[PDB]
Amino acid sequence: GFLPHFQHFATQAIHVGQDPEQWTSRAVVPPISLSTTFKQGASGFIYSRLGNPTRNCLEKAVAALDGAKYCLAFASGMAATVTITHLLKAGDQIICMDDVYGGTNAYFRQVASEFGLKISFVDCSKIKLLEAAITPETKLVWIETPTNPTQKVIDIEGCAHIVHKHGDIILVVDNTFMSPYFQRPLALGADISMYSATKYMNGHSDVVMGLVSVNCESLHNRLRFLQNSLGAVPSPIDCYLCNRGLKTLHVRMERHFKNGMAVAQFLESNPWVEKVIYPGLPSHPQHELVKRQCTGCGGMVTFYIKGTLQHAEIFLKNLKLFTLAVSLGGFESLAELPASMTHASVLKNDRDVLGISDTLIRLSVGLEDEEDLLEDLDQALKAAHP
Amino acid sequence: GFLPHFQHFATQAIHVGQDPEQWTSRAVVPPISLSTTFKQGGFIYSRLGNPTRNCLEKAVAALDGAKYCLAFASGMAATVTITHLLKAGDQIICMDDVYGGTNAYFRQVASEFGLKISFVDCSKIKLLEAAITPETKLVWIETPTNPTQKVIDIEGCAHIVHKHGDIILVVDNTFMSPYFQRPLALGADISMYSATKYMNGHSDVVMGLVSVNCESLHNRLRFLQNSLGAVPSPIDCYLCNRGLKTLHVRMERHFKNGMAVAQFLESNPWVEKVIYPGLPSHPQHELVKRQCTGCGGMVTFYIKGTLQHAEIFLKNLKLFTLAVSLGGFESLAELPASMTHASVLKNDRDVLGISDTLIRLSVGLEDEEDLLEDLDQALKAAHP
Amino acid sequence: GFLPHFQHFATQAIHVGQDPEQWTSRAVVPPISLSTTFKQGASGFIYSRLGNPTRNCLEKAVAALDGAKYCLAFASGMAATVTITHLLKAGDQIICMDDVYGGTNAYFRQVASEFGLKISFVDCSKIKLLEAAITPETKLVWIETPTNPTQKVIDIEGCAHIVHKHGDIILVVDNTFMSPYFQRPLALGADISMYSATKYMNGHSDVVMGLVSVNCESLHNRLRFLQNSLGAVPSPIDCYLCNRGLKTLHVRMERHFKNGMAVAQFLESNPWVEKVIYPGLPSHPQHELVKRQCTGCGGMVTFYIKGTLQHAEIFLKNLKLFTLAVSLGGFESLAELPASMTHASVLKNDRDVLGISDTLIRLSVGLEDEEDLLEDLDQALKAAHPP
Amino acid sequence: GFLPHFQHFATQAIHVGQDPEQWTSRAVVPPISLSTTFKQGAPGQSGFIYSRLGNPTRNCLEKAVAALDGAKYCLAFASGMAATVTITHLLKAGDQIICMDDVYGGTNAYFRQVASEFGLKISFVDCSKIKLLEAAITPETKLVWIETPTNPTQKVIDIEGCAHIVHKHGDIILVVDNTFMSPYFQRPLALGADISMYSATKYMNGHSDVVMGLVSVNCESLHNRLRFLQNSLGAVPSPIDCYLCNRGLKTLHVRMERHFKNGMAVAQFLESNPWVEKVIYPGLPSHPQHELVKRQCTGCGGMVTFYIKGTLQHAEIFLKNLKLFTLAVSLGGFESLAELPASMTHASNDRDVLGISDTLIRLSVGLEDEEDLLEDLDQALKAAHP
Repeated sequence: GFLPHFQHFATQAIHVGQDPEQWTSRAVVPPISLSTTFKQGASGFIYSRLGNPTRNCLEKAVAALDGAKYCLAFASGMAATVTITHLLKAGDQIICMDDVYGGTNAYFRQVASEFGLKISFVDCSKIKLLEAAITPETKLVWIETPTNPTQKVIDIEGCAHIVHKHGDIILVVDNTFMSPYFQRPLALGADISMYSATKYMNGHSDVVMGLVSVNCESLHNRLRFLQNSLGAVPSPIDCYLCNRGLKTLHVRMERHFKNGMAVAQFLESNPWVEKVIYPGLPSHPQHELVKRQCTGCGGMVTFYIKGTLQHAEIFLKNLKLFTLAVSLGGFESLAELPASMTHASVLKNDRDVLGISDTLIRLSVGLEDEEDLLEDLDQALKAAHP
Repeated sequence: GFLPHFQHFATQAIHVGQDPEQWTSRAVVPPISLSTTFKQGGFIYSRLGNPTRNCLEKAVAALDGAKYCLAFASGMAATVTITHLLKAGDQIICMDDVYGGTNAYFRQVASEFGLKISFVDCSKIKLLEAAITPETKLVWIETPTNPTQKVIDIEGCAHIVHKHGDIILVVDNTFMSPYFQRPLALGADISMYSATKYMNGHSDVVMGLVSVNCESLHNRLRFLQNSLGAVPSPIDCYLCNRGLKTLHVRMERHFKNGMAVAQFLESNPWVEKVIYPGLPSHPQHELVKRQCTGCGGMVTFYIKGTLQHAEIFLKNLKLFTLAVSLGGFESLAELPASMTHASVLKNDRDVLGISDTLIRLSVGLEDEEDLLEDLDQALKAAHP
Repeated sequence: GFLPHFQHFATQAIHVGQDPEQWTSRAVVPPISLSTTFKQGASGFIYSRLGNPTRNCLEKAVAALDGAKYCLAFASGMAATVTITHLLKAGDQIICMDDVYGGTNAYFRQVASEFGLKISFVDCSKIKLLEAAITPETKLVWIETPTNPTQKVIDIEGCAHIVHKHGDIILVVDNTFMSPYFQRPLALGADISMYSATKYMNGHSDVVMGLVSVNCESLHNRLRFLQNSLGAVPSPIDCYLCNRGLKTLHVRMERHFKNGMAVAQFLESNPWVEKVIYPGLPSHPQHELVKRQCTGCGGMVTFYIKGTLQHAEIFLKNLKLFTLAVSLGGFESLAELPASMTHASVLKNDRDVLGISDTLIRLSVGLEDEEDLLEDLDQALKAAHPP
Repeated sequence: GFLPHFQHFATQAIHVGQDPEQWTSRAVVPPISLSTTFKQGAPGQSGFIYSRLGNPTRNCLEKAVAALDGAKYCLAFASGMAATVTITHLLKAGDQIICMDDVYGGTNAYFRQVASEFGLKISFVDCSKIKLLEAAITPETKLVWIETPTNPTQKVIDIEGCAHIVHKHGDIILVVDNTFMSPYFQRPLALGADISMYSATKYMNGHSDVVMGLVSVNCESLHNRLRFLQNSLGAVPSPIDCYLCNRGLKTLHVRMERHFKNGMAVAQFLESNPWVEKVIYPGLPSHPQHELVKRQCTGCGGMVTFYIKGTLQHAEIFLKNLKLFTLAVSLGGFESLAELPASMTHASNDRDVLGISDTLIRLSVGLEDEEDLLEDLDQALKAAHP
């Protein structure tokens, strides 16, 4: 019994921001407005970076999908993370989940720390290791559930409760892995629902984009100021392409759910898999939390292969359908070894504590036929452990 | 007697980065690679690097006489990335007349993170030496400035800044384009552009560009490009690279039309003053000819009268469009005190000269005849 | 109990033509090659119109989806039709299904007939009104099942059986309403599987394109010659966008089927609806033939409203989710009155024979929430027929 | 003394069809409208029906091109070829077509191998020599197709003279393929032609990234028929291509002026080169119709044709030593292209009834530096006869 699916999601995803009354042509699809400037002083558009129709339409839609009042689009998820951090000042403290996306973790420790920001990496899954790390100078808590790539799950409503009792602290949930179709962090008390739209949101492996949804007025005004002032904004063509991808987010995420579950169950009953981590599986440590907190699950399946890296690498090389590549969340199935690839930027003593061993494989389960996905995992595991 | 034109500019703009042998199809125009990811067994992730963006960066670097070039989601984004080169405790010296957003970012955002910001008239070369501090690591100048178009001796300024310590000198070369000015050849460390303006030139791309020669400076900037992620879309990269192929022939037409407009306006009885680098009446005109191969289409002038006459003039224009931004093929007109520089403080505006009658024009590529008559009829309307 | 779903459809739609090894970057998604020309004499590309990477990738993938060896992309579904007709010559005869897309009807009747082509409109569901409409001059049989908009269904294998006994005649099936996820005319004996990719194929209401899939080697060579010779070619960017929509065709069509079924069922038990025409409903005259010929059904639901033209307009003007507009097959629900809009080009006495009356309404059911779609239809019918 | 330049070309190329009042946003650049269909029957609604029938971005482009041709109407097409095919759909079974002896290979092939199979009689006539034409004109002639200058021997046809002759025989259409000159240098309609047709793929777009055709017209009935055939045959261009092509028009005037400047220098350098037998270029006085060119044109494009001395093996080793000129098909871009038509454009024994010998080389002179282009030609000819 997961959370019941969010009402009107498919309808809002297809229609919010797409009202044909906005355009003199009454086009059913909003036009791509490339114009950098607009004629004045003879609607309310001045300069593309400060706001432009195609981006605004996508922002109105993504907000609705999050159940938020406002949304801001960015040139990437990374740029969305950097813009949020600019909400602070020198002397403030940032608490970050210990297992996050490599670049998020790389940004905080190598860049944000150089500008008077203190950053502490804390296992926020564990209840009051978090409150032990909170001080009166904490201003931002950055959690990511499920985590990348070990997919630890955080009680958002509980973690929000811990966070909001210490004055003004912004809780951010990086919702990249689940999409708002499966999880609505703002409904669970978080202050900011943030996405790398590069993944599931656009869903078509052809747009680098970030998204930031928010309810609080002042938080929005400050974020909105920073969107114009820092200029890390997306192309209107990319905004159009992402809005296009959104129109199928509901049917894609449900197919990701069905294929991901099938893959996860196959891996768990397989004689050559040590362990499977999938929030939809009962064997997941927080599976009951997931069902209370989500309406389903994406196609991110993480597992440990038996043996050493020699077997992990023969497995990847023998895949004929999964593509050995970085990134996730598209229609095509991707496989990757985080020790060498996506989390190679995190140093190894932090790899051993989070669990990113050399046998940890991350799968992005795509929209191909479940038959073909299992058979290629079958054949490729038999070649690795023959 | 301007500087001689940069050799091979047209040939490099059209061919650098555009080699057909990069692609299996041997296409003469580089394809637009939208793919975010790449199959592994030298591209990893689109934000990290992708063909279409790399071809544009290679081509821009050639136009700047640079070894390296980085592309960004906007001019503003490029500035933010450049400022991320520093650390808490550093000091920044900025031109007192700078693009409003540059002004706003330094004064309202960067100062929040342990960076000291000082606004200094770098046109006067001795106020810069007084401002330079052992904690100064970045000097951000714009020449010509926006919108009063003060001109700075780039080479002389570079001598001052580089004589002691590790200090980066950045020249925002938006108003000129690398076809008319090469800050790196004059001693700047970074040649930066809002490509949204002249570089792309077609009023349909938001983009920034950063060109550099120092290899250690490039390694830090490249790290920040990937780490901060203010990256441009590959399709925008394509369109900008498409715009570049006509930069030489547009900038030449921008020069001819801008000089025509500037000369007309100065002999017009309803105009109190004209500021155009190509005019001998410009305070630094001889410096410009020593520093530049020509001039762009940016003409600013003061209309006679009050804010009322400035408005009547702007509302009677029929070819110039009342709009923000600059550097397109379309002629644009704007009142900076109400529009692009309302973010700048009022008593900073009246010391800068940005009064109620200061008008900035972005002369486009329309027929010179039509542009001159549009200005004539509109000035007559403002002063019946 | 429909035909079992075609095997490997999703896998082929996502991967065929999309092999990273084609590109020096090994990009997972093929780049968009705009270049009109290519460097020679240092690649089998000369000039964009004869062929180009982005278009070729799309043609290879569509062919896989059609179970075909070849495919040809065109600037529009209309342009595909025009190109196919150029296969003929002066003196030949064309047999066209009597209920077709308005533009197909008008091109044969107003344009092709002026160039030595004879056009006969025939009910090919009646398997001879077809047989001696065939003459020794018959070179092309053009059918479209289900028809637009009365959605009559033709036995393709049976029709193909008749057509290929009389020598060298080409049977074309406009498979727009079904897409290759639900129906494979080539597997059923047609010579050509033709599409208005503008509809379900692309599915995102932002691309005008036609597709032509074929097996016969000589037939392909003549079509490939004409694609280059007539130049009705699609833009590489449109080729890219259509290939992008193809990646979700299977999940899209499945939701179209479930929503379209629900809309059709709601309408049939509704007291203000005279008659529903939906191939998935047991009430359709060829419902059983459909389940033997197809793996499912699209979102096109046609019905008759009780009353007169006034009620049809009141209903249409009161829809708040369905958009009163032309075309079909996208993610958004559409509604339209063929007599006044899409089939106003076919003559008025030919619409009363086909049943295209002033009360006939055609729905293109999209991918919104079923609940919201049924309540829009409910509310809009009550407005036309209040208590 | 060329024709004086057309009077508002640059202004109209930039503003005609670009009016920001068309859009709710007052964007100064027209949005790209992809939408295939448009909402109908709203309160107070008369607009757009279906993208193929017409759409904003295409309409803005057609308005702009028409202004550049001095025409009342323009129609855009998927390709120059599609424009040709659409134009001949104006006829019927039994009509006759007169076509220039030397035309583009595709135009030539379409009439012989396709249009003739549908009750259309095709006669190829040297229309430069005044009176093989009315010797060819019958009461069944309905369309005369000329192309001046020709591809690639660049014969020049008196358009006004040829139009005067043709219009003496009642109902008969004169069509001029204005690809090589562009409306910047030659206006067929002001010279008496009925249709001005382009392969916009070439100079119009001028960026080698768009395949497109254009036909501009003044006569009401000719336009109405042509407009019907546009929607009926559906050989329409993408709105994105329509956008890109209109974007390209904005620099057409400064591009063609640099093409003229570089083409002239290239033609003059080649003619006084010891390894060049003959140069054909309408700008040079040595051209047979140079005086006619100045009477009907405002200048000249960058197409330079010449014969190299020796024959084949020496003709192509010149092409292999070009390192700025690219060996490739097509023309009219910012790029410099070189090509041998006997093997490439007209490899499809009319080789020397046309004069298209084995030693004929066609150059498309780009917008690179004149210095580099001549040095590339000099070096490649020094390598030609070392």
